[PDB]
Amino acid sequence: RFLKVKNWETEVVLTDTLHLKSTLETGCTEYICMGSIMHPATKDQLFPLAKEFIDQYYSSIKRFGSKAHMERLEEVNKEIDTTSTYQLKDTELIYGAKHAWRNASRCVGRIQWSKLQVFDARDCTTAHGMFNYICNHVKYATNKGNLRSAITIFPQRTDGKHDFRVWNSQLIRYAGYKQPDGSTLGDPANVQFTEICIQQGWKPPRGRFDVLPLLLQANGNDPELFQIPPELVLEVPIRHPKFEWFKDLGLKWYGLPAVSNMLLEIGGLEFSACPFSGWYMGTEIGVRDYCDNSRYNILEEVAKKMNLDMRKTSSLWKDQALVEINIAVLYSFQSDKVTIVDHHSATESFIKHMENEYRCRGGCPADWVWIVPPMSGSITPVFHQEMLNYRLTPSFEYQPDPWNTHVW
Amino acid sequence: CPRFLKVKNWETEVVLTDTLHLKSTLETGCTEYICMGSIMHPDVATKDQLFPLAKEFIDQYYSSIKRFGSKAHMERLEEVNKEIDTTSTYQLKDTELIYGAKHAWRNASRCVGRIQWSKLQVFDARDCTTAHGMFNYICNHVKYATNKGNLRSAITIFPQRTDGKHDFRVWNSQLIRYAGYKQPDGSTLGDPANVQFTEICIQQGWKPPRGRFDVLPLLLQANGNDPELFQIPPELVLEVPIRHPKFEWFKDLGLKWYGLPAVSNMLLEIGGLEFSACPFSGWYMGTEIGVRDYCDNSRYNILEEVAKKMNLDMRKTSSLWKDQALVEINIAVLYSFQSDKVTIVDHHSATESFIKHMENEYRCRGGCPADWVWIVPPMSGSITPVFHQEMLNYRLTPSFEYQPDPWNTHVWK
Ligand code: HEM
Ligand code: HEM
Ligand SMILES: COc1ccncc1CCCNCc1ccc2ccc(N)nc2c1
Ligand SMILES: COc1ccncc1CCCNCc1ccc2ccc(N)nc2c1
Ligand SMILES: C[C@H](O)[C@H](O)[C@H]1CNc2nc(N)[nH]c(=O)c2N1
Ligand SMILES: C[C@H](O)[C@H](O)[C@H]1CNc2nc(N)[nH]c(=O)c2N1
Ligand SMILES: [Zn+2]
Repeated sequence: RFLKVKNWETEVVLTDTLHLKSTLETGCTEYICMGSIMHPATKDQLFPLAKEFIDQYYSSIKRFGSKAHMERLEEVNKEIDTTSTYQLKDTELIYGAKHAWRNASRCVGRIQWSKLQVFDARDCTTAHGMFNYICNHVKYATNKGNLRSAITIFPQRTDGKHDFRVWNSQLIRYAGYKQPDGSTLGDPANVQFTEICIQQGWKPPRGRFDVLPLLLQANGNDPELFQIPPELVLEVPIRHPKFEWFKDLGLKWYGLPAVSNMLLEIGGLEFSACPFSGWYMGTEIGVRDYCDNSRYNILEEVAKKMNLDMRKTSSLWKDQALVEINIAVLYSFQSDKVTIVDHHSATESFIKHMENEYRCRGGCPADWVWIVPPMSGSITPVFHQEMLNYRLTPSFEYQPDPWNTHVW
Repeated sequence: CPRFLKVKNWETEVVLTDTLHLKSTLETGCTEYICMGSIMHPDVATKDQLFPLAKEFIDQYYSSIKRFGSKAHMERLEEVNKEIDTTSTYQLKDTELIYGAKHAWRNASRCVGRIQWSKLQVFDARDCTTAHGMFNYICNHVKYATNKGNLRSAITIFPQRTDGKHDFRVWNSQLIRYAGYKQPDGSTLGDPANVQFTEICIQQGWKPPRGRFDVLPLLLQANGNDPELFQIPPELVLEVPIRHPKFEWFKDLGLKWYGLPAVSNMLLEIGGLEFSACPFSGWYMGTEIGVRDYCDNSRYNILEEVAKKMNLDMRKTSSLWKDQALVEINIAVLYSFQSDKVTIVDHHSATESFIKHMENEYRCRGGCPADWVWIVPPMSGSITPVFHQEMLNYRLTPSFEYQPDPWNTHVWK
């Protein structure tokens, strides 16, 4: 059936047909919704998946059923026979990567989906090679502050025993350290990964914002450590435009968000190493990175410097401090001419994107739980936008952390 | 379905196990291939439909009072079954009605206030026959629930549906709301959410003061008859003028709100019986007023005005002038209620209490259905514990349900 979604503020109603294409499960059933749950080959499985993908690719370039299309299916089928897998054409690799992003229901940044620089790293064979490809990625994507969306794609999975993996969750992240008094220095999210780097020979500076080394695994071998050249790591000192004391908090962050632990699936093929990057929405840093209790957890300090009454929750001291921190982050990046988008601008763009997708594509899968910003929700247009969530392929998928699988 | 579903809290790493979802009775809207978790909404029962619905409820009632399989249980079952046979409906005992109403609340996945579910004053209005009588029952409800500012949660239950041509209905969406008036020039005076209903009231004979905060009259339908208008005694309507503890100018905005949120357009379903008029009330979470009522663009929409008074830079969105004024407004709301000693809860306290509630429900009940999209407050989401809490949503009965607006279905006499 055609499904409709209403915006309760504008009363705009869109009609979804695209969902009829999905075949992957969402996790919900007729009786239980799991919308807030974080996460709910063989030759024989391989061909239909390949065919599906080739089909939509030749459909997208308006040459469905053409001679190129027929030969490609023929070529692919044959290749799956003789090798138990197949290799994507470059055009297919790029199409697939862009579409994985386009289909990412949790991403509010998808208006940019077709502007993705795709780096083909499928000829890589070693961790040193991965490091080279990653440096080039970081240098290209950072672009002196004028950030550019990019993805680097390493060889696909074969037997599962020879995976390429970036062990880092992002290319650039800060270390976190367990202190004898039980507190945590730096980013608590990374304490485990940090310990692993230390154990593998990394010499930690033991500061609050130590850029972690890269830990890179090629062809199933043990991972190897590398230091990203610092001149490639763009960082922003956080200051406030009114509170001159804010710089005294000693806060900073990195300009390039570059998620490195996801799995890219295209036409049945699995790319276990596909670091991709765009640019930040301010709340990612200002709200989550800085203010989550399990992260840098800075609210109380900021509230102190702001001299707020912190004896009662109903003074909303937390909320006030939250806004000021997010003002600072936006201001700091903007002042340093580093690309960043505020949650108001981003959500507007997403709404416009949704309309585009409904018009040109018949829908847009979207995860309201993720799309709505972690502050000021209902004063952003997405809060009021009904969304339908469903899984389309190619896609980005989660995968286990490599240190729970790897044998040394 | 799997017997054990786990939910995780990503902040505390606490894992809970749900078994109560097995008792799910109705559809979510979701399927295995699509999730409708952000969709707002995703003639009478025959005898054979009614039988299993009633037994399900009666069993559940007698199980709750630890008399399952007892002589009184079996007898009650037999009496109900016989009553359905001879009349094609049945009447709930007072005990069952009370248990049912409390459980409809306990089961309301969208409600963050459910720690309170067992403290609910139930008013049995099933003897009501006229709209004047409905007015009497509603006044008594308002006065009891208001309690001079020390608010008490309550529900008043009017007669259940029979053939569908004799429904009792409160046409108001809440017992106390402010009128909205569309102007010839396209502007709106008062609350834009209430323009349609206000128009209906005026058509029915109501004379509008045409102010910004005019309490609407009650429009009350008994036994399927045309609805009738009544004015709530103003002394029964407790209100709070909004002021700010720092900004002396905030009072000059002339904002106020009423103390008692009392939703009156929902349907209560118990054991397959339908109570189409069942107004209930609790107390406010500050954000309901300060974020939604005041700052929704399609509501009072005051952000710009507050921002101007705050001398904020409003040329760029990235100044976060909106976020800044939004906090100040919510501070003002909480401060004004606490100052006038009218019960209210901030989103921090409410969400923390709900997490404790949910954990206790998981331990004593085997689950707690929760709608994350609704449970997470409309501001400062991630700095509340509910944002980090995985939830399972499903529909248990007894329950509160939406129903169509009465002016769309009413057969005018
Ligand atoms: C270009 C600017 C972009 C912006 C502003 C943006 C914004 C966001 C934000 C705020 C999230 C929520 C993540 C979180 O809260 O932790 C997200 C999720 C996501 N984004 Fe985007 N994004 C951008 C580009 C990209 C690109 C280039 C890709 C891949 C090619 C991508 C793929 C994804 C995926 C797969 C998720 C879901 C993450 C998960 O499930 O953990 N995004 N995006
Ligand atoms: C006692 C204090 C209470 C608090 C603080 C509270 C809080 C809330 C809030 C903030 C919402 C979201 C509503 C919205 O954003 O529009 C809600 C929804 C809801 N509440 Fe509660 N509530 C309380 C009492 C009650 C009572 C007494 C009942 C019924 C007996 C109830 C049943 C419901 C239902 C059925 C919804 C869903 C609303 C809808 O879908 O339109 N609540 N509650
Ligand atoms: C409940 O949430 C979690 C639980 C466990 N692990 C991780 C998570 C959140 C996962 C974080 N995903 C983080 C991400 C991914 C892609 C992005 C693309 C662009 C951008 N600016 N930011 C992104 C940020
Ligand atoms: C998408 O949202 C809508 C769209 C159309 N109509 C109505 C709505 C929202 C429905 C309003 N629900 C409003 C409500 C219900 C029960 C409550 C109980 C206690 C309390 N403090 N507040 C409540 C507030
Ligand atoms: C439990 C819940 O699903 C979890 O906290 C989600 C909620 N929504 C989110 N939304 C975004 N953008 N990022 C997140 O990490 C999360 N976390
Ligand atoms: C489209 C979306 O489902 C809709 O705006 C919902 C979102 N969550 C909500 N949550 C609460 N508490 N109240 C609401 O009215 C809504 N509206
Ligand atoms: Zn769902």
